[PDB]
Amino acid sequence: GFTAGLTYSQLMTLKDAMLQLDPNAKTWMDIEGRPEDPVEIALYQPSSGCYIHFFREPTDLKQFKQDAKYSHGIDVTDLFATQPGLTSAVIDALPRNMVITCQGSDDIRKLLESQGRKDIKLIDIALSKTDSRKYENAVWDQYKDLCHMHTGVVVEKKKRGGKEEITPHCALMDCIMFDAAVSGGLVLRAVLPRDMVFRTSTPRVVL
Ligand SMILES: [Zn+2]
Repeated sequence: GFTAGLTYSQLMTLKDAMLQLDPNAKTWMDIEGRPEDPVEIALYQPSSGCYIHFFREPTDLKQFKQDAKYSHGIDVTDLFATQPGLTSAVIDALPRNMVITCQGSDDIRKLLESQGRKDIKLIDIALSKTDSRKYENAVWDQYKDLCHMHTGVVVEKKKRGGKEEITPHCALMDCIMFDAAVSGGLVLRAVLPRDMVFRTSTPRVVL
């Protein structure tokens, strides 16, 4: 038995980082991509400002391209360097019986259950679409430097008329804006090291 993808030292570094979480603080979680094949993951604790944020290369390119066009605007080339096994290792390290808050619990439930974490309790805050996006503009304005990965034009599917571009959906900004909507208004600290979420790329001769 073992944790796939990460070597032991990486794993102990992650384990130590994860202990920066307050196990009882309100904790948001949000993902981009389907729960069976997620490409962006974020957890957020407003009280401390602690956030977990990382990415994953998709298994299904076809579905990913649809999601990029209509939801997240992420370019797969920026995902080539992601750390294999990171999603499983992070979720394994979440405190037992932790209470996690989300907007729509269905996808979060599926993802956690696929990791054998049925012990985690979910609160679906169930915001209207409109209510959930009240602080969208404000959040991107203040925190855009925390995520540069949404590079593609994202559009609304329309039956008629002109093209309509929309603001891309980011797991991290989602957490922040759903929390602002709940708290009636709007620093932050990264839990994970940058060299853990992305493997440093280096030159090679193709063999
Ligand atoms: Zn993002």
